[PDB]
Amino acid sequence: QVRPFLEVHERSACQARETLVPILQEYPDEISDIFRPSCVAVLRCSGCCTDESLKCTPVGKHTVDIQIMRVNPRTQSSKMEVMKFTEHTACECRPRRKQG
Amino acid sequence: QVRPFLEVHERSACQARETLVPILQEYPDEISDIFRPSCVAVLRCSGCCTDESLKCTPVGKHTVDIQIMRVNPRTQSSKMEVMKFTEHTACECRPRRKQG
Repeated sequence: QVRPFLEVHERSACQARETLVPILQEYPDEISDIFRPSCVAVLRCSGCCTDESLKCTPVGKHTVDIQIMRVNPRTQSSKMEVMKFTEHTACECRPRRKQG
Repeated sequence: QVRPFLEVHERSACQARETLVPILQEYPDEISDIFRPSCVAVLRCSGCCTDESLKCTPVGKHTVDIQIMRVNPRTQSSKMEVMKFTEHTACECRPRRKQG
């Protein structure tokens, strides 16, 4: 079956969808420890804007608390903790202004 | 509500999930025309492997046919066509052998 154009276009459009977020990406300062999992799946804005120069960007967001395991790299001891991650609730195709 | 560890781990695990695939990525030779949408959403393997050195890779796949609009960049004339895309059906955390 050929997937209809409207359906194809609808799914690739800029919107919030499940996205993998490395803990190190959300928290650049967490450079020493081991985390399990090393990334989390939360909703983030993504899609190919009709105007190819625009970026799918969040215009709405909230925070979600996730249980993560922190592992001490030297002793290998594990400990559970709650870690906050930004989740996108609304998205729009926006221009990326030229900085500088 | 804090999302439980098991649920967190389950979603970030290597598995097939909705992924944006630019038409130019699937077809590197399609360098001249304009496509609407410019990318499609199909299932692809992604996730953070428990062993951080391993890559989430497909071990099963099939092809899906999608309706895409091809636009002539000089005349701006549109035409619908069916375009094939690889979709991943099974995934595994596999080693990335050092080439060379």
